[PDB]
Amino acid sequence: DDFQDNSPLRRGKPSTHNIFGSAQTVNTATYSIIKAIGQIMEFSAGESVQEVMNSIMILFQGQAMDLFWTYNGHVPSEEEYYRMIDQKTGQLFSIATSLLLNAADNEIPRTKIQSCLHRLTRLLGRCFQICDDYQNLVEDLDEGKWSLALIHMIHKQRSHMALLNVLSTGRKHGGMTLEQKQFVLDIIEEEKSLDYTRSVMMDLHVQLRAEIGRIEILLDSPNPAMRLLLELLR
Amino acid sequence: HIFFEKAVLEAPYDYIASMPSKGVRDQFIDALNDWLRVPDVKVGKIKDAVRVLHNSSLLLDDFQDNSPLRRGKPSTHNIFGSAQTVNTATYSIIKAIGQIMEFSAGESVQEVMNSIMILFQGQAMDLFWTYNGHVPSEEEYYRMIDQKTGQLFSIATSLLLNAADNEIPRTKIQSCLHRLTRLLGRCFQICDDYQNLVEDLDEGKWSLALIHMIHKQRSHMALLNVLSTGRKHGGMTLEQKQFVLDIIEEEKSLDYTRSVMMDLHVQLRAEIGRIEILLDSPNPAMRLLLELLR
Amino acid sequence: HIFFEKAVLEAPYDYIASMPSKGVRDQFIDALNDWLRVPDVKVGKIKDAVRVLHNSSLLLDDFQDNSPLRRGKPSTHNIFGSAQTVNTATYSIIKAIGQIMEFSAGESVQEVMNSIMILFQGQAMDLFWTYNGHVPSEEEYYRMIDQKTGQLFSIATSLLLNAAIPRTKIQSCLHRLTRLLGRCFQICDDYQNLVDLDEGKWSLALIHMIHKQRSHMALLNVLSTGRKHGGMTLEQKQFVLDIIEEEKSLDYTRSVMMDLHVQLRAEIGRIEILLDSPNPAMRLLLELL
Repeated sequence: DDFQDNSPLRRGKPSTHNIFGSAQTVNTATYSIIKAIGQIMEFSAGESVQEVMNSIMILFQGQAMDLFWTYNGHVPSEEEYYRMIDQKTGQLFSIATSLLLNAADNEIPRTKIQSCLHRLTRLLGRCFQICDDYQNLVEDLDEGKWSLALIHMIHKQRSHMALLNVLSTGRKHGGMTLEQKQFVLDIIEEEKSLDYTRSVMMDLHVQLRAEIGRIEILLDSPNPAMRLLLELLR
Repeated sequence: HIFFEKAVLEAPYDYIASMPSKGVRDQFIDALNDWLRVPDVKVGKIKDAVRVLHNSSLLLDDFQDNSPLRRGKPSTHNIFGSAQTVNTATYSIIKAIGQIMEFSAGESVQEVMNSIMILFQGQAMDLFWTYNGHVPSEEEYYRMIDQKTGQLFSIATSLLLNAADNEIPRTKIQSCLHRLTRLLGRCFQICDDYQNLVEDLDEGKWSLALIHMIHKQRSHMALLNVLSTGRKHGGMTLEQKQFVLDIIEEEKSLDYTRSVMMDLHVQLRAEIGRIEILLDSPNPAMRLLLELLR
Repeated sequence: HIFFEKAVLEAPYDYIASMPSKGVRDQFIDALNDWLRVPDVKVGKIKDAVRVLHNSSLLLDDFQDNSPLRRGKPSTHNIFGSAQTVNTATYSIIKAIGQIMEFSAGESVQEVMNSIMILFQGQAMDLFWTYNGHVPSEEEYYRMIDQKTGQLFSIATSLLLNAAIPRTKIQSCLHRLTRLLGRCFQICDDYQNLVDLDEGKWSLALIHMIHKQRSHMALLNVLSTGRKHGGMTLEQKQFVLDIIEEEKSLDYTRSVMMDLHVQLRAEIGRIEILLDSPNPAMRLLLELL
């Protein structure tokens, strides 16, 4: 990712692209994925592990959509964006859940809990991206990508034209500016766009709390560990 | 000295005033005259008014659509500089509005101002697509083409038809004439595209072939992805341009625009034949005019 | 549908409207109604028409000198491209004409049309003397300023006498005040910008240094041997600096402003005695400076 979405310094270390060269990092990454498939296969093959490889092939369809929009400039929808994020981030949590169940108690039914667990994973995976947005928009990503704020305004008739033409200057010139980004940041704060994502976050929490309570009655005990992860969002 | 002031402003417009345009608008006007039969005193100024608008739009295009040369001689942009050419074009239009108001004032000319404002809505769509990359539809392309070229012929007919020389009740003649005018303007664009693709204008514009092909599942992805590199680099390459030209020759693109051209001809001739039976005599000018459009 | 195609034409014009306009032409017109006393239903209309003309002119101007940032926000050149800005500026001026061609006025079509063509002559010259570096003279600078700035107020006044009880023995004594007021602004507006590279930014405090007969010929050649070989030298950067400071050209501009006033306060008085009605408004325009 830090090669396809050419990025600068990240968290104190330079991007792996500039150190070992572009051609070398690609080959090292493709090798490690195949190594991981072999470990996964090893531990178990009964119960059909043709659904743990069939669920990795999708993680590459997801990123392909994103690199086509950022390239060909096609504006996203709102429902279409939810699918793109589901394929890319949520599927990794789904793998972890789909392997634990395959060998847990060998006694529990689980028949009526398979669908329930997948419902929990989806909402948590979707949440972690929309919440991550708030930290990026308090910039440096206006070079092609599509946050939730930007998708809300370009669908609101007012000021839709202005921003669409501004971002177009970017992909033609390779980077927006240091001043125009202040213009784009100033538009967002006026129509209260950074307040429409906030009104969605407070909604998704009520869903997760309800979901666990539905699991908390299906032969289960408290989880002061699960309920301690959501507490770290003020 | 006023002789100097009036000649530094008008200097650029004189550079394309004398170029051999070889236009057809003049030939088109003298052919309707066989029907309308208006006094010669008029038929002079109208050519001298519709010509001002055409040359003015030309100055504004060879700047918007950045080109280095047009034919032989250099572009008006490179000679007089960018800043002057815009002001010279903007001023020249104001003369044309006055030269029209000069005589036509009875029949409510507010329908000759409502027919100029649209010629700028048309190019605004064009400069919005080529810039923001939005792919066109099929109906949107035909609608845009009417706004830009065909509306200029619309001015010509509405000024010719102001002289009801003791005849022409126009009760049955208003609508019928307009469809004849519309079809020829639409034709005079697509026909240029077929001669143009027998390249060098892949810097942004949207021909009929590209809009027809990107709606056929084969190579739909390929063509879309190649064009995006262009507006990012400002011109494709000498190599990448060969790829699109060979796709055209394989998916049989140069044969579907031909199959649309022959459709409008049979329709317009039917319209002229319907005009030739409505208390009128032969018009060997129109029936010889169609051959001068390739 | 159609609303889409309509909002691309009017996108740049609606963007320059949101700027913080200075707002002087909209008070000077309100002051003349004391004498003429035209109906309100027209005063609002005439103001709207003159407003679009000035905003449509400037869009061409701020582009005729490529500047990424004019004031606060980015320049229209760097948001909607360049081809879009020109093709919407052109549409706007034509639209203003059509609003004058209606009930606004019936017979004086040539009157308002001619005062629009002139506005472009005074602007073609500005572009010419900039493109060829041929610095102007004071005798022609006053021509340009009256042909480019005053030719806006003139239209505002010639339409206000077409609605309004006096007679035609007044209009000859109103155009004088306009051209004086129009000229005085450009010099004062330029003054505020003052209180190096050239690239066509004239003013009264700059055309006076190249013609001060003391050191005239010596200066006229410091500029050359330059722009086509390099920006400047290392002692010339101080040379051009200290030469202008000596005679303090900046105070000769002060003197010229003090003369229009003593003529101005006597120009309202002439009409002030023609029509037996005071003017508590023309006196308040002077609070601008």
